[PDB]
Amino acid sequence: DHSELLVNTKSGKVMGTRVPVLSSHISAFLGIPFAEPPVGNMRFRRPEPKKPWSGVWNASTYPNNCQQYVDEQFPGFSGSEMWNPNREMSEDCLYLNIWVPSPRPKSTTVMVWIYGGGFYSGSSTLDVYNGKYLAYTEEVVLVSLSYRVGAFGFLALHGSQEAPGNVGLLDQRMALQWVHDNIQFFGGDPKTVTIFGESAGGASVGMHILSPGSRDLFRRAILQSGSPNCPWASVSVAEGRRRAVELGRNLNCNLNSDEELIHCLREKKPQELIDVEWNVLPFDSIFRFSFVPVIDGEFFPTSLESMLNSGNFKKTQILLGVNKDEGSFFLLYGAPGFSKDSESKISREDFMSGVKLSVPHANDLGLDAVTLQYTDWMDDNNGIKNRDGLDDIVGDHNVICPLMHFVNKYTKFGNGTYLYFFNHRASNLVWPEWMGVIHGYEIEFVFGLPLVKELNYTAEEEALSRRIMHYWATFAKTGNPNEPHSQESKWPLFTTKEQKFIDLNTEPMKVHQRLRVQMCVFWNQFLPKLLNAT
Amino acid sequence: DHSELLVNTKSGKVMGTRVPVLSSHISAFLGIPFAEPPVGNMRFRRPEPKKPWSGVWNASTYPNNCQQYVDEQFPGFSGSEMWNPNREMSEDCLYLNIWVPSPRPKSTTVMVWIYGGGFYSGSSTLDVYNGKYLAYTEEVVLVSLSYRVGAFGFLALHGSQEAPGNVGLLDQRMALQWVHDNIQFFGGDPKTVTIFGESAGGASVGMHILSPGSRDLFRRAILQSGSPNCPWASVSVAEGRRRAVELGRNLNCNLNSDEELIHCLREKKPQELIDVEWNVLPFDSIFRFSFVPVIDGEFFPTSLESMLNSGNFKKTQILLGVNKDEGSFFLLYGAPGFSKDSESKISREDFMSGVKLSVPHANDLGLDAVTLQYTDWMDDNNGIKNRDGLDDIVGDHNVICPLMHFVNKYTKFGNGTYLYFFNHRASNLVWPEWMGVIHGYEIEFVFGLPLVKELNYTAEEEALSRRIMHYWATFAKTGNPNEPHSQESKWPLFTTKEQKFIDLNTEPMKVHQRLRVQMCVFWNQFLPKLLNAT
Ligand SMILES: *[C@@H]1O[C@H](CO)[C@@H](O[C@@H]2O[C@H](CO)[C@@H](O)[C@H](O)[C@H]2NC(C)=O)[C@H](O)[C@H]1NC(C)=O
Ligand SMILES: *[C@@H]1O[C@H](CO)[C@@H](O[C@@H]2O[C@H](CO)[C@@H](O)[C@H](O)[C@H]2NC(C)=O)[C@H](O)[C@H]1NC(C)=O
Ligand SMILES: *[C@@H]1O[C@H](CO)[C@@H](O[C@@H]2O[C@H](CO)[C@@H](O)[C@H](O)[C@H]2NC(C)=O)[C@H](O)[C@H]1NC(C)=O
Ligand SMILES: *[C@@H]1O[C@H](CO)[C@@H](O[C@@H]2O[C@H](CO)[C@@H](O)[C@H](O)[C@H]2NC(C)=O)[C@H](O)[C@H]1NC(C)=O
Ligand SMILES: *[C@@H]1O[C@H](CO)[C@@H](O)[C@H](O)[C@H]1NC(C)=O
Ligand SMILES: *[C@@H]1O[C@H](CO)[C@@H](O)[C@H](O)[C@H]1NC(C)=O
Repeated sequence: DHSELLVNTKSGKVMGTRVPVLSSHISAFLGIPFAEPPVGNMRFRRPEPKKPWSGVWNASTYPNNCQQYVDEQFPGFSGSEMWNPNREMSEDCLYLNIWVPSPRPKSTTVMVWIYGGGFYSGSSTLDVYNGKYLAYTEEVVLVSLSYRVGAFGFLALHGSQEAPGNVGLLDQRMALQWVHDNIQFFGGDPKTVTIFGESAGGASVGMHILSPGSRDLFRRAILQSGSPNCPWASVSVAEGRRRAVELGRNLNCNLNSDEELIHCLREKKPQELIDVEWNVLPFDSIFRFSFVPVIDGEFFPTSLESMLNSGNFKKTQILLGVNKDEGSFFLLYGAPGFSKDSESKISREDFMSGVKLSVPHANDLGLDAVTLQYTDWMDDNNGIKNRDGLDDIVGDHNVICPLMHFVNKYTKFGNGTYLYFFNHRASNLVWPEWMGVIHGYEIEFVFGLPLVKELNYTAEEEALSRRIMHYWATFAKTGNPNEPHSQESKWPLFTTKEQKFIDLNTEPMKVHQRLRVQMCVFWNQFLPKLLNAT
Repeated sequence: DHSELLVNTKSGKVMGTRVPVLSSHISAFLGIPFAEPPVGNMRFRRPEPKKPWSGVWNASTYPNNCQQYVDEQFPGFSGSEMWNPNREMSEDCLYLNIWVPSPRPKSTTVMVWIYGGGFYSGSSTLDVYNGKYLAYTEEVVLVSLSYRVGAFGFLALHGSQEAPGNVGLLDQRMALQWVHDNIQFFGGDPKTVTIFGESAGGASVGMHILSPGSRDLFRRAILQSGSPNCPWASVSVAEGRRRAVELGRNLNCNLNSDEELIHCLREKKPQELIDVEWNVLPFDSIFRFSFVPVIDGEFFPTSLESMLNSGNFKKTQILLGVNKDEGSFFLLYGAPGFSKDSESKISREDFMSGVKLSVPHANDLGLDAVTLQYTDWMDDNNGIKNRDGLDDIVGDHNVICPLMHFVNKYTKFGNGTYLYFFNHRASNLVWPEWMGVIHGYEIEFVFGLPLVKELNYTAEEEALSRRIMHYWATFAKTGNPNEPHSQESKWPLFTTKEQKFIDLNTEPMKVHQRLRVQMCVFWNQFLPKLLNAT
């Protein structure tokens, strides 16, 4: 006992590993367990704290990834595979990873990354999530947590103690509880913890901001291209229950009682559930996953919207934003006429089915309303305009406008909001041009991959990435992304009245106001009133 | 018998008068009667052909103007008074005026002007309608007709033979019948007659294009800032009847039967009806007149829309268009916050009541839909943007979009359509700047007033006016406003597929396509579907 890679925690001793980083080295503790393996009769159950172990836990290699659907649309294509599980998949997947500056800090800023993946996929071990560039460059202790996705993490039979719903959010919470209790031994300050995540991870961050049972475990938050109120991020208990039985219906399950259904589902091998999980969503849409958080009355006391209206949430500072072309990925994967290798010019016909796919809960009138809002009537048959119009529709409706709604509601009660719009397309992007500044592609800059030359980024991209990493880290440490007395351009606070935000790219910073207001007033105010009335 | 000012017609002989024009002279026959005086028991009745007279009818001075509301909002202001009656008003007002080139033509092009005035006002004798500049410059026989307006011309008790409705349209028709029968003696060609009018006059022209009983009396048509389908231009028989009894209710009338009501109304002096006529419209709106054409099953066989859809109308060539700021006059006179001498910056509050006033038949959802379509959300509190947005709303909804609807329907079955957008603001306009290119102000150029120097127009304005007068006259004569083999820029035909139109101003001609499509798809397609659904 006593060496830089050896850390003693309230759960037992762990042994890290030295890792190289930009010509220096840091410590890494990978695969530390924070919960009991959720296997056997534990499948679908709330997680349990990991029982302490004696001896030294070997924390030198990445853990297994949770059972999930694996994307095979482009076998060999790095653009899609960099998001697939890079470790063996297993239900025994509740571990976290920590990158620690060398020599070990005494009490420094802590950042906990929550991965995205639409609540049905995701891994903490992905190369784009490697925490070392950030820990090393910003001197922050970097944590990577994990959580059950799909049915494993979200099957919901409300009322049952065996499959209550939201267990994957509870998994995250448990990891946050562990960091709270032990990050000090790794030299991290448990009083200055910032949770950040992208897409479902950004939504998760917001759900922890809302949930009373989570608010006390962290200090501040960063949300990237995701909000807890996103339309794809949560369902009612009635709906969860319906999907859970439909899932049992696909696996030839006895459906007479929750106990019967649950018993059957715990019997199936993981892959059996994954093979049929896309058959349960009851309507056709851009998004085809069924298992997500439920508004249960516990993790979420009431509707997300009423909580937002009344200020029922953690008041603190937040930093959040979106990418310019949030919708392109979803279209590529779920809308007809979009392909990876063509320019995907869209027939006015494929355009109409595209909007239906995008606003599945709309009636005809609402479908017309969306169509009119996004159509250039002077040139309604332009295939590129139809393609980009659909890109905007999907991005606005599912990511950007829900986030602008969240930010405007939050700012009214919060203690400081910083908003960004990332619109720099990476020079080395392997995805087609028509996709633009793609959902997910700001992550590589948040994690500093552009500082690794072999990755072929440009010099200005390495500069953008350092500016970004420093904004994230300065904000996590102080609640402001700006250097006190620096002489760099200032990222202003987003306020209720001015609603300022900054672009995030390679050119001189520029401040703007009311990010996509024209479209978001339509999605957040008009369209809903239209559908409630009609 | 035999002299240039003496003309013998099937109704008797008439004696004209020589009139000076741009340093030359022409003949003018003013105040020729085409119907019996619609007085006494004839009030509200269909007109009767004028009984032939013996002797010579003195046609040297302007006739009386029909009984109408007189605008007194700006006593002394020439801008409003140039539209008021300039002759004594009288129920005995069914006369027409003819300007004839000297020496008398043998068989030349004839143009018949139908005045506008919202179906409650208007005179054929106005100085802006003086036919001499056009007759002289284009060698056309120019006719000016007249017709009863207000209750006198439109009180409608459908089913009654005493007050059937549309008598003012019948008045026009009778004048067209007279021109058809006698214009040859004045040297005009009855085979080449073009009816043209502005605002209610443009609507009238279109109603004659629709009405079977009128189609045979003319060859082609020009419509200026008015369409028969304008929302202010017609009512149902049920509604006409309701307004007629409400009118009787304001004059203490026995309301037990049509005969009783009608008897009472024929008893009142003209001014008694005019004094209370603005009290009958049942809702608050920008427009406050109640007496207009009725869809009666006779003059109009069926709904204007079904007639348009099925091609039930005269197939021929049409020339029509709008002014850029069709809505400013209506706002000045009927919306709060608009004044002749201020810039009329509009409070976001005065903006909301403005839209309600403008789309009186809309529910809340429809009111929101209009508001969203015209609001710049980046700068929603800009008083000039609110002022101009309202200008557009009123102009689009009441003049421009109804006309684009008419033109697109007509062109499908017609034999040639020419479309214009007049956007030149007269250099000498006496109305405030905020009003822009005002509804009604293209008339002075159609009638060639800019050729009279003392009127203080610029040299290019005299040029624009000659180009316009020549387009109107060439089109009336041939059905094409262009000179066969000229080398001037070509005004293209408006076709179903390309929808081309030209700007009409002092700069080199410019061709555009789909005049205000973005807004008109909203007013002609979306808003209606929205209100039918909700
Ligand atoms: C965030 O919260 C802090 C403290 O709750 C705010 O600072 C206080 O500001 C008020 C009025 O400006 C003063 O009366 C207090 O003395 C301040 N307290 C401290 C510790 O400075 C701060 O303004 C809030 N920031 C935002 C952006 O809402
Ligand atoms: C950085 O750019 C180089 C230059 O093209 C990439 O190298 C090519 O990679 C493909 C696939 O591995 C090979 O078929 C070619 O032979 C390589 N060409 C050269 C000139 O080396 C390299 O893959 C890029 N780096 C990364 C991490 O993508
Ligand atoms: C207007 O109508 C005329 C005649 O009804 C059209 O001219 C005819 O065009 C067709 C096909 O182009 C020919 O078969 C006939 O020989 C033509 N008749 C004459 C007298 O030329 C004319 O094309 C129509 N114009 C528009 C714009 O619809
Ligand atoms: C053309 O412009 C002249 C120049 O201002 C106008 O003349 C003025 O008219 C007002 C009202 O009649 C008088 O009070 C001024 O004394 C006139 N000034 C001059 C210098 O003559 C004239 O009215 C305009 N013509 C028309 C038809 O409006
Ligand atoms: C930890 O695991 C790695 C690889 O599995 C191995 O090389 C190393 O020796 C292990 N250390 C201990 C103390 O077991
Ligand atoms: C016609 O009327 C005008 C004015 O009313 C008069 O000067 C003229 O002499 C009249 N002519 C005849 C023949 O009555």
